[PDB]
Amino acid sequence: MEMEKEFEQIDKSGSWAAIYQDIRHEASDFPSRVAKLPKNKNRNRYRDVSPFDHSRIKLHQEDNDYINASLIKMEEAQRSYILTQGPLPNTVGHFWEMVWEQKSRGVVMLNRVMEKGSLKCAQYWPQKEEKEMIFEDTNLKLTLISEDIKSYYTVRQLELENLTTQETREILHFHYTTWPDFGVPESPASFLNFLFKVRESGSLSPEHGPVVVHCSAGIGRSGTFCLADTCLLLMDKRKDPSSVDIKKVLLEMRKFRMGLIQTADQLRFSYLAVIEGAKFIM
Ligand SMILES: CS(=O)(=O)N1C[C@H](O)[C@H]2C[C@@H]1CC[C@H]2O
Repeated sequence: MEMEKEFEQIDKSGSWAAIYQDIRHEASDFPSRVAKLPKNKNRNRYRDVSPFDHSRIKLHQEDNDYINASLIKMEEAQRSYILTQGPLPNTVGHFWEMVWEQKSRGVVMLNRVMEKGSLKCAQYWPQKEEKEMIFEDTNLKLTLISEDIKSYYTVRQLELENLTTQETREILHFHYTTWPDFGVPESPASFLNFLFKVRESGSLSPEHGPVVVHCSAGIGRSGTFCLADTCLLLMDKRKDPSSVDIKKVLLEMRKFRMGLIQTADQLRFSYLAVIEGAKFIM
């Protein structure tokens, strides 16, 4: 079926939970043996969210190459994404090592450091220009260059230096700051505006490594971001845009990381975002 009228048909019939459970039943199951090794317990935030072995990102290190991060490669859309958990106190150096090694331009953050009165990720970037951060375990230096605070999101320019080689690179930090503590946003308008700002920066384009996108677990809000982006690109590329099937795209993405889209409300919100976004594109 088309999207916008499939949407009204699920609303009128109140069957979002049943649609979402079908997706959960059909989703891929692949091994995640490296994630579950005892030496990696303090590298995982949640025991039930792990990268698959076949798609995990490897650190360029011989001691321990493990990080909780996955490469989502979308062949028809010609887009790739790295989805990862919010960094932990003992993985902030690994996080920036990955950004460096994978040649990423942008980092997309969809959570606040504290939500619901608890810490959802480490404070992994510097908050003042004159107070830079040094990660001794991976030999990187990170400096805040500039910060632009807007009503729904903040953009930061950061400088990452590889202290071994003295090479430097400019990284863009895109921080969506207004996702509610509970539920999903009422309108997709600010989320779509944010997606378009990430696109306009070059951070999603083939001349750079994959964008790094995270929330707390790296599957819910993060899944919504890449699902909406890929569906909109396919609608632009194809002769028949109504042939794009958001459930089939989501199942394709779940071949590369488990659990993408965590609730039926996030699934409904993803439909809403693609529907509204397809009208603005033209
Ligand atoms: C009722 S439903 O399955 O169609 N679905 C929508 C409804 O508004 C409730 C409960 C469920 C999931 C999200 C929430 O908004």
